[PDB]
Amino acid sequence: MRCIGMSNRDFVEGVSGGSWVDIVLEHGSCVTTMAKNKPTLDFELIKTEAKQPATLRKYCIEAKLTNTTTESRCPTQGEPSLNEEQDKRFVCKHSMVDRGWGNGCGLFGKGGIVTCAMFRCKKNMEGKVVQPENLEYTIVITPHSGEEHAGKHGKEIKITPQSSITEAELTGYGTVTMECSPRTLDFEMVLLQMENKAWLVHRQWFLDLPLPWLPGADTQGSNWIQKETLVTFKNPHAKKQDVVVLGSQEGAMHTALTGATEIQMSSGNLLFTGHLKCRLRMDKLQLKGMSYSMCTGKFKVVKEIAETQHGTIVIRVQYGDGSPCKIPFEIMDLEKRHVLGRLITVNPIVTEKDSPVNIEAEPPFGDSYIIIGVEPGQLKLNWFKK
Repeated sequence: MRCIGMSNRDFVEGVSGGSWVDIVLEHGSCVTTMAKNKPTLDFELIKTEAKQPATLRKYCIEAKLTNTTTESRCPTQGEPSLNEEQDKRFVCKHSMVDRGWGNGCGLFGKGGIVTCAMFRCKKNMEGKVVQPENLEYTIVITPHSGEEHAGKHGKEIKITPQSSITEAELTGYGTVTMECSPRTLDFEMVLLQMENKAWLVHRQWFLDLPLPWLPGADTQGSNWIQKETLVTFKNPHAKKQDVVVLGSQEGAMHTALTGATEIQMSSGNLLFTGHLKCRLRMDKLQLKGMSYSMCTGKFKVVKEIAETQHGTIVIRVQYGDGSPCKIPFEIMDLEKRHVLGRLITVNPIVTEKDSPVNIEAEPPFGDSYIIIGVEPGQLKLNWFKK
């Protein structure tokens, strides 16, 4: 039903036997395939996500400062130093400040001063690089049977442009074999993540951001590069100097990303709307239910016959005199002389007594008789397709 209710639906059929059939899969669309003596199948590409893409750079957007320490020397005695100036967790600056008798020096003149503060990142963002490969497309292959629910999921399969040809098993019908190509999606770009919300941004812009950062392959999260971007050193004094950190930049960032394509995501994974080209073979598929009896009984059209968006109809029917059986469906002319139209639901069958068995069929254009059932009450339903 899902595919019948979709506006974007392609009907594909193989012009050969045992041959490959090509189909194009898109998000929000579905493809229905058919073949002589083979079940009709529905294909849909539902998910396209990058799994664990390489982290390029972590940017700190909010930090705190602690243990600020100052050291300074008198004019003439060289550049002062602090050992924490060797500790990668600190931000430091070297400057010159006036000195003299008033603050412990013999000479009046400029002296060397140095100040360091431990830098602690409190909130960061990270940009990742999505490789075309390692992208994972989810495709659902549903048997077009018409059976009911309200336990019958189509087979779900996940593939990668690097995975080999897939052999999907469809309970009851065999297996279907298919291969796909991510046939034209770009990735010199980058995906920025600001706390579970992501964006697609151009490179060299991400790399130019004036914020403290760390090479992607880090785990310490301490040795930030260019911390001065979030730190300001006030003018020094003879023996002390103040250091203040800018406020969070989450906001400056947000109202800075407006415009760039926003990217959905979940469970840490990024999601995209992919495009696939696939080829499938049905030589290993077969009809579920062949070798049954031809229902010899009655059906009551459950409700109003429905018209789909694809020149087809969906007739609900429920047995009646018999085994879980094949159904006699047949669309003929007003005279019941020749067969017209065709079934999209193939080898339609009943599993239970009082089990609405939906059936999608394609009536020819104009007038036709929809003959459901056999000789007690073969169900002649008139139909006009405009």
